Amino acid sequence: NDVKLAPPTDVRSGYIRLVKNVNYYIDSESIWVDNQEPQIVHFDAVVNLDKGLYVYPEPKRYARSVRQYKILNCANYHLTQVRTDFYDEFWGQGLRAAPKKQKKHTLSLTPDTTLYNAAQIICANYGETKKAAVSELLQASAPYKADVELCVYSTNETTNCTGGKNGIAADITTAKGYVKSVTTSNGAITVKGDGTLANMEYILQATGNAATGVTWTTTCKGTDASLFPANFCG
Repeated sequence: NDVKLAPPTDVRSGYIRLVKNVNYYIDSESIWVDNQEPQIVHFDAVVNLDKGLYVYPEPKRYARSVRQYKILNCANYHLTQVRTDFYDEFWGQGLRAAPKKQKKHTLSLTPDTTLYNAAQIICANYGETKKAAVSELLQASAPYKADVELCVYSTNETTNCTGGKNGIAADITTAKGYVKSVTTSNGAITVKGDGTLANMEYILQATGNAATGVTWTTTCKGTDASLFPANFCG
């Protein structure tokens, strides 16, 4: 038949308008992310209709809303529509029409696209640190500093306080996390960052001995040395 609907004027809790169409909502409560793929955001869009769609076995029953299951890749702004469901109540609830085949399709959300700003917002909230990374870079030298001090008290010199000698652990030459490498030579521990910290490096140098006192200097290098914590760099 032909039924005219009056879509709800007030926004239901958990739904939000982010596009020109006031009857098209993002269902905030539906949003989920798998932490193993942290830039891939799963969500439903919901449209409240202004005319019923007769898509049920019973010829008098009609849909009042549509729920579209979407996947947004925040790394490349690709948006995939996965499934479309028709519901007999507003807000994508109630009895669901029989499933139809979705021509699964993906598109790139460039700045002219209707959903571009909605995607920016979804990504800001769900699609994904630096201080914790820098802390790990600092912690990398800790075991080596301890090893070098032990060496200096035992041997009475900084010469030969080198990785793989005098109880000093071997140099780390395999990148792991934010640490590219840790090397120790003659009382100098050189730490280089990796990835986001690739432009950060520091050198901890031991000088002296028991009688003079064992002193440490910290020298920082790299274009991003400004990211080191207050008072760290000498």
